[PDB]
Amino acid sequence: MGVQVETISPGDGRTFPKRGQTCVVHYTGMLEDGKKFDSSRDRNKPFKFMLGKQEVIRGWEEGVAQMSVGQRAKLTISPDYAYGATGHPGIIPPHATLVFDVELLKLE
Repeated sequence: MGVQVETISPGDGRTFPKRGQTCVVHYTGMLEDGKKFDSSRDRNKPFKFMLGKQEVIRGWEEGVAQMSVGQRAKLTISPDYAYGATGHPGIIPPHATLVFDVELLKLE
């Protein structure tokens, strides 16, 4: 599987990220058992990335592109769209399905 997008709160339903735009998000990343491994909210600073530059995992590139500005959504990402067989030693185990809570604050 790739990435599944499940809404949490609606956005404007009209403005979706296009290639080359900078997405400003707050996010929380959890393992499939619910353990949080990363969160911009615990740092109290939104996370910015440019769509299409592969600065984020493939599940983020294709999942966040489906969100409208203002939307909060749950992204469930299989390992192929994620850290794969190798994972990230000590943070993300092998073959890990990840769950992200993502809020698209604005586009820059």
